[PDB]
Amino acid sequence: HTSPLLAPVRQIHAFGDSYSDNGESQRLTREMLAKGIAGAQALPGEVYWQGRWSNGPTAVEVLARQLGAQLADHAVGGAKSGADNYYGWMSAYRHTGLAGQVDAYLATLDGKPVDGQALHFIFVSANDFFEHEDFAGEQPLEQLAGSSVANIRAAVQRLGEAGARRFLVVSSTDLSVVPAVVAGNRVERAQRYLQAVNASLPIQLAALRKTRGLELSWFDHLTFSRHLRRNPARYGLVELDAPCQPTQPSVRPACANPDQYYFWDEWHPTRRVHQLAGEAMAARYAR
Ligand SMILES: [Cl-]
Repeated sequence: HTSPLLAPVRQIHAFGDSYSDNGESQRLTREMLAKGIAGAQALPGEVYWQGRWSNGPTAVEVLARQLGAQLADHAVGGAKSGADNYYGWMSAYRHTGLAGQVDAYLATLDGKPVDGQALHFIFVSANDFFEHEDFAGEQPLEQLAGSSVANIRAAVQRLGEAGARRFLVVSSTDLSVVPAVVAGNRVERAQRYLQAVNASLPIQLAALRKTRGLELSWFDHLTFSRHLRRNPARYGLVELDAPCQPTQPSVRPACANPDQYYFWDEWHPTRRVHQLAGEAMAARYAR
């Protein structure tokens, strides 16, 4: 049986990674290139739509359109749950991890008041895992998961302390079906990591609800994806595993039917999956 709808939303502040970014990695990397920062690359690049790491709007942009809300999207492609980014060359210029996004958002308010009606959307952790796998992190995956969860909890606590009262916290995605993870033969590693994050984060959200009357909504992206992938024809999908736009080891021409694909590139869903995710997220809120 469904719960009562939550209150209407008219402002979202989004924090996170490439699954949310609507143009910050593009704006920041053009700035970094214009200033000659060492190692800077133009992100996301020439096979991506309008600075999104996809072929269309991200889920949080769809959530904002469905709710009739303005969106301030702080998310940066590559962001980890702590201070920094998968792209280590960004650190010398800006701390673009979740903790850095929160810092910058609170610094851009004077001593000014966080809007207690705004929805603070948090969607991060994938790059904690991608950086560990790609650069041979020595932390056991269960410890990496605990770090990701502690960093998310810390961001919620800091935003709450500053005045935030409403949150939407997104689970880990199904990293085990991400094309790059499958090609790397890292499926069971991804499963252990994502299950540890997803088991522990709801326990931390219960603790945080004890304080400040926080509204801490949880979106289980794994439940969402498992349902879509088990019933793909219902949603017009056909190809669940191959990227529409290959980039590894090199760029190849995009598929002709991208709205029938789950994945855009080796890491990121298509606009169609972002649309379905944002509609699923919006279903808990009144208009
Ligand atoms: Cl562009």
